[PDB]
Amino acid sequence: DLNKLVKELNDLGLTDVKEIVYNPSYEQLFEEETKPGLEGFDKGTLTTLGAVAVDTGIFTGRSPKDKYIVCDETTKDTVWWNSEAAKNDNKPMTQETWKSLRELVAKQLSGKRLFVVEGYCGASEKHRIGVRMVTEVAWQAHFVKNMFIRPTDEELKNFKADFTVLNGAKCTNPNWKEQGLNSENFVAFNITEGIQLIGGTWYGGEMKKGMFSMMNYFLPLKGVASMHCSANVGKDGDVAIFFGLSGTGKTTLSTDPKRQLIGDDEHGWDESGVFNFEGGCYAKTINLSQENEPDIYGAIRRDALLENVVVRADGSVDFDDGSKTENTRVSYPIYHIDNIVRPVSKAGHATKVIFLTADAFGVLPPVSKLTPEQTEYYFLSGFTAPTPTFSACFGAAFLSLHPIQYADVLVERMKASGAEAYLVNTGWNGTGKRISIKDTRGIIDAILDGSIEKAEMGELPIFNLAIPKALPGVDPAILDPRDTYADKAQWQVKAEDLANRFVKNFVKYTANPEAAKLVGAGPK
Ligand SMILES: *SC[C@@H](O)[C@H](O)CS(=O)(=O)[O-]
Ligand SMILES: [Mn+2]
Repeated sequence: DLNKLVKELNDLGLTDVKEIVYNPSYEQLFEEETKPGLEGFDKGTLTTLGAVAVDTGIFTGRSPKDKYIVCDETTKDTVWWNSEAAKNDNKPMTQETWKSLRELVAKQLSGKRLFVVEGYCGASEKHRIGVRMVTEVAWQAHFVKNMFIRPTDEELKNFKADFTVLNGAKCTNPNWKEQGLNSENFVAFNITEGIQLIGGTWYGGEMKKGMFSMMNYFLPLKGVASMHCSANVGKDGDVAIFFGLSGTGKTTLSTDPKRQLIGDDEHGWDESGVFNFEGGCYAKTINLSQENEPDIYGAIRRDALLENVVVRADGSVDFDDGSKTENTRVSYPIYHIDNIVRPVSKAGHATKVIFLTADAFGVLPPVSKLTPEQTEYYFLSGFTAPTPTFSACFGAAFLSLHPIQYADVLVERMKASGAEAYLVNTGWNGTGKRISIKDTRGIIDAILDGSIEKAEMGELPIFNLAIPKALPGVDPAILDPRDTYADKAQWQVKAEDLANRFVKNFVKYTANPEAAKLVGAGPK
């Protein structure tokens, strides 16, 4: 089977291929990462935790300015290209420049020992993409073994590489200026050929988010939702999905001993149900505490891969040290976490969709039940905060299609399963402080158990949001945010301000005529 592999690599441009370490075991990868003689960023370091640690150099996070998608007959009219109307990272690359870069990476990966790992992006039998990653660095192969779904031996016998990632991190492009690119580095995608090239950056995330961006292209075009969310399932099979930017409490509210975790970051929703795209977790570790983060900490053992953490002379890890970067990370296969769905990360249809937001303006209700149109409007807005952040579809950096396409397919799936969407503000109110964890958990409990659907509803002005008048165990005095203000004028002025920010933010999305129709569902 290696012969067929070498041939396929040869067809991509790689020549003089030496030994290929094909789908190595975790034990083999561990030894490869720590063998004597490794130089540069290839080198893994042994830690007191039994987990290997590596560094990534210059790039310790994604490089959106270096992201490109090839402009061709397939993508011309389908990709949500960057434009003056709405700036984004989908920058067009000519076929000529792509050819030059593919040849450059193929040359970088020629004449040497290679690691090749095959895995699936998507737990769905019908919508998964078979990913093959080729690298000259063992730990990069380990990252892919962790983050994508690990095929069974039977599945590998019939494995089809729908997308190939050629990782040429050691390679940089000195022709960039003349080619009109951003820098000597590049993270490029050719949708027609099914290839992602990585040059110059060693950040692990480029591999994970590259395929996420590709799932975000292929799935919605086939009517399958592609989402940046977490998802869990209850004892009775009830599925809920949670959306929310950093600081909204997504991780905590998605954690429940009574519910199994489907996934924490990337999911699809097809005719059968909700499925994780990934086979592992890529978690932030800065200031990580065993007491504060027991689950993540316990997963950091052999087979986890630490990235950019400070490792002392004795092998101990100083998780509080952000000297290399504040974005320290660790990746690990999902089974390093206990309360998860097994042996495949998927379940049935979602019936509860929760949009979390931390409103620093103290205007939005702790919980609102949205209409279908509002669900699309607030999904496109992706608001959280007072300094506001608006990230379309809670994942602007990975949107290969227009935000409205993700919103439309999400609502179509919701309509088919009778799902309801709720906007939950885990942020502030008239008290000047954030809502209590007791009240937010009570709110999430009422959404999951359906009691919110039995509540009498009122309506908040300006945003025209349906709000419950009472929920089991939740303080009724906070449900209408106006009630937490002694002077309802403070609310009024801040609401008009926040409303204005939503309306101004939305203009750029109106460049798409379908999204333009949603203005009426937004605040007035
Ligand atoms: S960036 C790729 C480039 O460094 C290339 O591998 C150099 S060569 O092997 O001398 O052609
Ligand atoms: Mn993410």
